[PDB]
Amino acid sequence: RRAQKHRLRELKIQVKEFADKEEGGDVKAVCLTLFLLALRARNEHRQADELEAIMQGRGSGLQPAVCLAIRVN
DNA sequence: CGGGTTTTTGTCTGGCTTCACACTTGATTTGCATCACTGTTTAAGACAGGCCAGATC
Repeated sequence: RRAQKHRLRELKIQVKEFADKEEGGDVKAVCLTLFLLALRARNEHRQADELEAIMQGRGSGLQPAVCLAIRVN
């Protein structure tokens, strides 16, 4: 952890200054879409969409009507 | 060869943070057992008498 901190502090300062100046310090959504598109580049739409969900926040499970629909159909 | 340059760690004392967590008590959920009910014979194959029928002395 400390290892990768050292390894990447240069990119850290780079991206933080550039994103803070560009969009007004909203590094959250900037880096969000950054990693989204970067991971989609290698055709990981599965992981990209589940990460879109995890950040969006929604429906980890199902509600009883849907489970009933499944075991009936 | 043993000595020296990387990655990797310890490391600072502050203020920050999210969140587990104390301590009841009943209203829920969830796990795991029970429960009552269903199918409605043979089919090949070995051995033994027993009866009869045809052979034989």
